[PDB]
Amino acid sequence: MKSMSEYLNLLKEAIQNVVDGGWHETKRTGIGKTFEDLLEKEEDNLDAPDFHDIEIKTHETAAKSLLTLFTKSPTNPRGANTMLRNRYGKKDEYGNNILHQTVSGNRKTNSNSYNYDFKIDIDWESQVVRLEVFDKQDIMIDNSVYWSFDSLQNQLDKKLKYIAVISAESKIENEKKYYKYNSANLFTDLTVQSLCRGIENGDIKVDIRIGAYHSGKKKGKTHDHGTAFRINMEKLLEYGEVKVIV
Ligand SMILES: [Cl-]
Ligand SMILES: [Cl-]
Repeated sequence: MKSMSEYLNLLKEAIQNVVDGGWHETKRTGIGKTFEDLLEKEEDNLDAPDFHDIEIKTHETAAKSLLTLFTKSPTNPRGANTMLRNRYGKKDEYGNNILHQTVSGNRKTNSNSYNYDFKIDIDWESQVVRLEVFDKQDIMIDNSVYWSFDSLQNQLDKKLKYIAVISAESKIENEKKYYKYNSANLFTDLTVQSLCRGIENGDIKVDIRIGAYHSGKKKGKTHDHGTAFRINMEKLLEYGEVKVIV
């Protein structure tokens, strides 16, 4: 009756074998990198495809880490990032407008470096995530800029990777160092609904970083690698689908 992802079956097996393998010798970041080494050895033992691009951190290191889930420019309007920088941004060294601001869904921003404040609001009925813009007199002057839920879903589908948050014991025996892994929390999915709840809760941030080229034929024009959707790595265990392997 039961079915599951073939790849996930192998990855879980590999992680289960590392955890159940007791003390592992290492030449030591040490806890995570040793885990990465052992996982690499499981590819051969399982004749599995590569378990590459899985980020490995301890709970301790995860708590200090900020993960970018993906980058993505607004769905609407066309040329939104150019409007935002020119209208609401500030002049840089070179006389070109830029907008660099972290925005959340629980509070408005309050930066003294810009003449506008920002908040994310989830328009659940229209299935869009809106950027609200306020002037310093608390007037909400614009909520036209948005990301569709489908666009965000597509980013998640294309860009999400597995992550394992782990812990271990260590010891020294006969001048040699060993780690023994307690467990692994394997993050496997994040839904658009959970993403949007996380923005509302103040746990997921939207990092707008819209620059301008200073020279060349593109001088003065928008330089933007995409608005980044970011979350503390421990915090991701609140929102994601997570398998505990012990
Ligand atoms: Cl070993
Ligand atoms: Cl066990």
